[PDB]
Amino acid sequence: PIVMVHQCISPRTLNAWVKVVEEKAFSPEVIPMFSALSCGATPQDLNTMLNTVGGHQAAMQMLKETINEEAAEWDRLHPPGQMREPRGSDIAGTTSTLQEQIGWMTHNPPIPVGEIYKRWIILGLNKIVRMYSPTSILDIRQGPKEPFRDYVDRFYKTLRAEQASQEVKNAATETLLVQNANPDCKTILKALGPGATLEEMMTACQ
Amino acid sequence: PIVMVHQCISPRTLNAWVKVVEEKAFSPEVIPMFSALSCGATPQDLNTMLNTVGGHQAAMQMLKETINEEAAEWDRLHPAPGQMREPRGSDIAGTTSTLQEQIGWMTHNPPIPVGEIYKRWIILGLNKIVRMYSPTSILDIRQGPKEPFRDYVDRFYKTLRAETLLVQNANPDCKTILKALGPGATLEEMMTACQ
Amino acid sequence: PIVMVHQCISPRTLNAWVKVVEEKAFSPEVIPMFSALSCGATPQDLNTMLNTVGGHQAAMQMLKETINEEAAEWDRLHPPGQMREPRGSDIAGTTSTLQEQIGWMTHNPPIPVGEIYKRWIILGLNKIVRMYSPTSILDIRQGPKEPFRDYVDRFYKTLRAEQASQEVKNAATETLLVQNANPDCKTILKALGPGATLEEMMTACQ
Amino acid sequence: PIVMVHQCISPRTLNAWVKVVEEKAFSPEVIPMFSALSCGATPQDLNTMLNTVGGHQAAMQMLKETINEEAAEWDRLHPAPGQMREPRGSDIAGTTSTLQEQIGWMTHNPPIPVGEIYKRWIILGLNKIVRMYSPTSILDIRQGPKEPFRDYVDRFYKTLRAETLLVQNANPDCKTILKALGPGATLEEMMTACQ
Amino acid sequence: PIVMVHQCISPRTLNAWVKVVEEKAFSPEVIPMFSALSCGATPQDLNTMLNTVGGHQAAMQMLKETINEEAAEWDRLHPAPGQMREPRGSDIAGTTSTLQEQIGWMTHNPPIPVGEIYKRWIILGLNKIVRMYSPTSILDIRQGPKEPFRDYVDRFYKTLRAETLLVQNANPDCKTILKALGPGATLEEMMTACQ
Amino acid sequence: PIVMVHQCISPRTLNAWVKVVEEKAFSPEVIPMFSALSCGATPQDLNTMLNTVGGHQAAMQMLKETINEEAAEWDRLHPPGQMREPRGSDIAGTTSTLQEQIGWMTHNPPIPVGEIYKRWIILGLNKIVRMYSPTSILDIRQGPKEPFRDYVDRFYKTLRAEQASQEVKNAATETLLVQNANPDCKTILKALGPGATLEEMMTACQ
Ligand SMILES: CC(C)(C#Cc1ccc(-c2ccc(Cl)c3c(NS(C)(=O)=O)nn(CC(F)(F)F)c23)c([C@H](Cc2cc(F)cc(F)c2)NC(=O)Cn2nc(C(F)(F)F)c3c2C(F)(F)[C@@H]2C[C@H]32)n1)S(C)(=O)=O
Ligand SMILES: CC(C)(C#Cc1ccc(-c2ccc(Cl)c3c(NS(C)(=O)=O)nn(CC(F)(F)F)c23)c([C@H](Cc2cc(F)cc(F)c2)NC(=O)Cn2nc(C(F)(F)F)c3c2C(F)(F)[C@@H]2C[C@H]32)n1)S(C)(=O)=O
Ligand SMILES: CC(C)(C#Cc1ccc(-c2ccc(Cl)c3c(NS(C)(=O)=O)nn(CC(F)(F)F)c23)c([C@H](Cc2cc(F)cc(F)c2)NC(=O)Cn2nc(C(F)(F)F)c3c2C(F)(F)[C@@H]2C[C@H]32)n1)S(C)(=O)=O
Ligand SMILES: CC(C)(C#Cc1ccc(-c2ccc(Cl)c3c(NS(C)(=O)=O)nn(CC(F)(F)F)c23)c([C@H](Cc2cc(F)cc(F)c2)NC(=O)Cn2nc(C(F)(F)F)c3c2C(F)(F)[C@@H]2C[C@H]32)n1)S(C)(=O)=O
Ligand SMILES: CC(C)(C#Cc1ccc(-c2ccc(Cl)c3c(NS(C)(=O)=O)nn(CC(F)(F)F)c23)c([C@H](Cc2cc(F)cc(F)c2)NC(=O)Cn2nc(C(F)(F)F)c3c2C(F)(F)[C@@H]2C[C@H]32)n1)S(C)(=O)=O
Ligand SMILES: CC(C)(C#Cc1ccc(-c2ccc(Cl)c3c(NS(C)(=O)=O)nn(CC(F)(F)F)c23)c([C@H](Cc2cc(F)cc(F)c2)NC(=O)Cn2nc(C(F)(F)F)c3c2C(F)(F)[C@@H]2C[C@H]32)n1)S(C)(=O)=O
Repeated sequence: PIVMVHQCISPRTLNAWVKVVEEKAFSPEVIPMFSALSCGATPQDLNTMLNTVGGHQAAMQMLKETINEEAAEWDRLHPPGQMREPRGSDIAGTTSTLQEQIGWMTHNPPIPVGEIYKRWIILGLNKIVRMYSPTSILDIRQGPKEPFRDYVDRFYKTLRAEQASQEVKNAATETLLVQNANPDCKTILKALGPGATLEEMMTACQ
Repeated sequence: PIVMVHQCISPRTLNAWVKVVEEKAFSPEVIPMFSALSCGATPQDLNTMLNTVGGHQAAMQMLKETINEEAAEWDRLHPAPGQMREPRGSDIAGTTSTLQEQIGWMTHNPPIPVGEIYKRWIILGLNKIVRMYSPTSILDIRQGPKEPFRDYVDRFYKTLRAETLLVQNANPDCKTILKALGPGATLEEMMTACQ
Repeated sequence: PIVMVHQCISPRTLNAWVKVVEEKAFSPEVIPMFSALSCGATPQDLNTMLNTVGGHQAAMQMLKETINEEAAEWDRLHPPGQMREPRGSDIAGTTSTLQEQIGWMTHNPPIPVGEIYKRWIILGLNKIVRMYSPTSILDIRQGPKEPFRDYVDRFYKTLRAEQASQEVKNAATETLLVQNANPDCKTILKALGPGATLEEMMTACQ
Repeated sequence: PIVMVHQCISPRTLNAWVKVVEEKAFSPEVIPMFSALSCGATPQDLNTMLNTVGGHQAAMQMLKETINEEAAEWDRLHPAPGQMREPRGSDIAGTTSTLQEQIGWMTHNPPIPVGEIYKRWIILGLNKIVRMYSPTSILDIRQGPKEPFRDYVDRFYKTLRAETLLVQNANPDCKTILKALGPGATLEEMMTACQ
Repeated sequence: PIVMVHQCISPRTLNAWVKVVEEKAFSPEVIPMFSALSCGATPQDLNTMLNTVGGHQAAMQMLKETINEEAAEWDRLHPAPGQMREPRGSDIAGTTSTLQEQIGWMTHNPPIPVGEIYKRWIILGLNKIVRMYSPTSILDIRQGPKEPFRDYVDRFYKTLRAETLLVQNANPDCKTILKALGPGATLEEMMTACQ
Repeated sequence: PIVMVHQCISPRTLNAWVKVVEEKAFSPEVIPMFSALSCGATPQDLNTMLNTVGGHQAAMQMLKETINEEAAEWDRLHPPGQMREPRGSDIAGTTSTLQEQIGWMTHNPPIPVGEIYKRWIILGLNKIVRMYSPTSILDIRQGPKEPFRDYVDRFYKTLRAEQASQEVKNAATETLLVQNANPDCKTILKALGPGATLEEMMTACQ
């Protein structure tokens, strides 16, 4: 990473990333973990992290195709001894050296190729998280003997993995959460009506 | 975090927070653990920690609604090129502010401590979650007839933690001993007397 | 902690304290562990450590009442832009900010509120260690088939948890150790008489 | 390593490399792990890491023979008191050079990066080892009749990693779905279609 | 410890010492572990490490009595506002000295190294404990008739560690081989001969 | 160690050495582990590391006799307020203080007593690795149903533990490897003839 001087990847940062994917796969928390463990990363560090992912090579190829899509858009938007202009392949670290990546990231002003690449990767990880969610939000309904908290847990766990704006996800919640509570809770919830906080809803259905 | 220069979140700090929620859920010790592990945190760091919470998404939405309540109050109380702008509640929560803006606010002279402000909102929300997930009222904590007094007091204050009654809820044999001490006994004296 | 500048609690120091209490409860070694892990701690750090204690809330309330006792004694002894005088509640961190605690601890000369509070806590932990010792020293007697070393181990393990001066504890040893050895060892021990070292006693009864 | 001053190898860096070979042998992720854990390494550090590999001594001799091939090519391309001498291939590999000579080359103005050069030779050898120890050809990766498409693609690119065909090797039901998409489908579209 | 400025004891240094006593008790390797983990330690640090020893309180009282013996000898050999006072044995052991006094002695020009002095007393006591807890005399270590020579030598020097005889205590078949070598054989020659 | 100022042994370096010997004993990888974990070590650090070795006291006495041999050779070759000349016992740290060892190692120019001692120890460890190898190279022969890679693994594992020059070990390989392959592979190997790489041999016998 760049901390401005270049620094070696630490073994613990690398191991922390491998362990996250091993234990959580592509649960939504992989994205905050990747962003935090990739703080300051060069494109070379980013490629190291992705290359250490064990298995899940279908998702990694999907990630690659997302990167190629974003690099093509970068090239569309941005066609001796001096700083080169980075193309998409440079940002992805396929056609650029570490020395060039350091030069871009530490220049005044910088071309933050590490942050640009990280954005493309996170977009790819968002797609993977959506693709690998085992549930769809229309199928989350409160069981007749499921505590309301357990149902809300399942609801937002599913909604968390979908790829959409926060405002879009909130519309889905207003459309489905109370409506798919079980009969006894749904009537209590509708009696409270809109504007009830989730805290108030959970107290009323406990 | 900011320690003023910005530093990356530490991998151990990150893992420590995930592990605490994994192992203890929302027992009351999650609050001091969060406060200690979020020392110096930016709003981006704070959203990172909260986003790494596995499961418990009902609690996390409740936390989100507490943050929005506090952000709305911030906006009620606090409604140029190259100059520093005034943070809204959404800026403090990190939904409409960049990391550079957060660093700028947090390191300014004088600082707008958006990380500390957001952390206060989060801890208020965590307090609500700890209360919500406590399974028992203090009224229902009563010493069993064969329960050692120390175990009963352990359950009592563990329950109070998440929220004269100690004497009233003791079992008949110990209540008689405790009443004979007279009011004003220390807990150590009560525990010695009913040992 | 203060190391003079303030520094964040480290996750490992915090975890080390939680693990000590988890594994040892209120064995006497909790006190050296707490003192070492709380080196440089502010009252806020000290409250963080105590608040992370899992369970044992009876002891924690007893600790609280010891702190309130000491703070009341501090207040009895010690009734723009300048340094405030700390009351007992300030030292315990209930009515003081971290900024004020840093100010006291780094002042020239300092009001060492962290060390003062730590003293009150350790006094409280000493009480808890005494209260939670499962044995009393009068009940430690060498079995007819217990090796002398095992008996001495049990004797000093019990004496270690009692709350008393070192000179008082040494008086109890002179009163009880040889006297409560089993018949065969007690005669050998008395034959050596006083002034024998524990090394010499253990050789003579092995 | 050199970070320019020479530093001792870290015990965690050392253990991390031993553990990776212990747990994953020569799966393809050994290459990025070696490259990351050998950041800044001298040839002495690199020989230390390789000498700590437990077992797999056939692979290690193959690595040795790759290094000698590259060293011979270096000598083909690049054949005074107190002055700095020109490194041979054996000097870059650390068989005939001292640590002080390696430090001198690596820190000179301009530097002869013997650590980076040796690391390139080693990674070329590790690439050969990864290929040799892959048990399967991509031609033999075909979707089972009850195999979910995602599991098949997982095996496919895991196999390719160590080395239109994806469509041809899919099972009849999915191949029909994939052909109906027309050429040019993204992998995400193929995976959605055969989900 | 002092590294000169005073530093807090490290949590890992602390845990490393507790773990060593937990796992190996008072096998001889406890001595080098204590010496290494007490590098730079003040008398307060040294009392902290010793106070964290779990169990083994008979050994710890023996250690205490050794310290008092050495402290009495110190007082036999070495019997003003703002000035530095002369440390007694109790000051070196940390029973009558403050941390600031210990820091003052240890960092003075020239220093009174009370931490190193106390550490020598402690190691003398630990040596006594290692001897006391060794269960066997070297006279009772003899090679079994089916015991490989290497295992016997392992037991032999492990026993000597805690405290011609090697030849005399070997079994008849190996003793004959060793006598035929003649005196002056290295241990490697003896081990090769009786392999 | 010396990093030029003296520094305490780190607990993790020490634990890493103890764990290596615990898990690997005197497999050949003990030597690179010892050399890396002893980087910068004083003779006192080196004695600390060797003294923490659990068990294996026969090898440790053999190591001691190797050190005494090398120290005797050093003494043969190298018979107020100024720097003392180190004898072999000084280099081994038996008759020298840490202060003297620091003085030698940090002098201008240095007497690198830490590196000298480390050389003697590694020579001793080489002997121990050879002595404790459970196989001899003449006994490594490819089974009739052993994959060629498994046989080569066993061959070089055995050869790795022998104490000899690399050129000597390579002569043993040319003398024995193909010659002790099983009949079917040996004929394929001889058909390729000399100059075949091990990669080519392993492909031809797979
Ligand atoms: C080891 C080291 C020295 C290095 C490097 C290194 C250098 C560059 C690149 C790279 C980066 C971005 C793109 Cl977009 C492409 C590209 N896009 S392209 C031109 O259209 O094919 N190609 N490349 C290879 C390049 F540059 F060589 F051309 C890349 C990689 C990627 C990093 C990566 C890993 C990952 F998991 C997911 C990603 F999105 C990106 N790793 C690979 O690609 C390895 N891989 N191999 C194959 C296959 F076998 F099928 F072919 C497959 C992968 C895969 F990606 F995992 C995915 C399953 C398919 N690593 S290091 C620094 O890590 O120590
Ligand atoms: C990954 C990364 C790059 C980032 C970021 C990032 C950026 C901003 C915000 C955020 C912060 C504060 C508020 Cl108040 C809102 C808000 N309030 S609002 C406008 O009224 O909806 N919205 N946001 C999203 C924003 F900004 F996009 F709008 C936020 C988040 C939160 C952080 C957070 C996590 C948490 F657990 C509890 C919290 F209180 C806050 N995370 C999410 O919200 C994710 N999430 N998604 C849903 C879903 F919609 F599915 F139901 C749900 C959550 C949930 F919160 F967990 C809860 C279960 C419901 N993260 S990073 C820095 O972590 O690396
Ligand atoms: C989370 C965070 C932000 C903070 C803080 C924070 C701030 C202040 C204080 C505090 C400190 C000292 C005293 Cl004397 C009192 C006091 N004495 S009093 C006026 O006479 O009641 N009160 N306080 C609360 C105050 F200040 F709010 F008033 C305190 C605490 C204590 C710290 C503490 C924990 C502990 F284990 C043992 C201690 F001796 C002290 N924690 C609590 O008290 C929590 N607790 N709650 C209850 C109960 F539910 F029964 F009520 C019970 C406890 C308990 F102590 F554990 C014990 C079982 C009984 N923590 S942080 C920095 O940790 O991240
Ligand atoms: C311990 C320490 C102080 C050191 C050093 C040290 C110094 C130099 C070298 C070395 C480096 C490069 C080449 Cl190309 C040759 C070479 N090529 S050659 C002239 O044509 O034979 N020889 N050397 C030995 C040299 F220099 F002595 F000549 C080397 C090694 C290698 C490092 C290495 C390990 C590895 F796994 C794979 C590698 F590619 C390189 N280690 C060995 O070779 C050990 N080894 N032994 C044999 C045996 F002979 F038994 F079959 C075998 C190996 C083996 F390689 F593992 C492989 C299975 C065969 N280590 S340290 C710094 O680690 O602390
Ligand atoms: C907690 C903390 C704040 C502190 C401190 C603190 C301060 C001073 C001392 C101390 C040091 C040296 C000597 Cl010579 C004597 C002494 N010699 S004497 C006058 O002749 O009695 N006395 N002391 C106590 C003093 F100073 F108070 F007087 C000491 C101790 C010792 C440290 C120690 C532990 C150990 F294991 C072995 C040692 F050799 C020394 N610990 C104790 O003695 C505790 N202990 N208690 C008893 C009991 F009485 F129950 F039998 C027993 C012990 C025991 F030693 F373990 C042994 C089994 C017997 N610790 S901290 C810095 O650790 O955070
Ligand atoms: C604890 C501490 C403060 C210290 C120190 C300390 C100081 C010096 C020395 C030492 C160093 C080198 C030589 Cl050559 C001799 C020597 N050679 S000699 C004159 O011809 O006998 N003697 N010494 C002891 C000296 F100096 F005291 F004389 C040494 C040792 C050795 C270090 C060592 C350990 C090891 F494993 C292997 C080694 F090659 C060297 N440790 C011992 O020798 C302990 N030991 N004891 C016996 C026995 F019981 F049989 F006797 C046996 C050993 C043994 F070596 F393990 C081997 C099984 C036989 N340690 S510390 C810094 O570690 O914290």
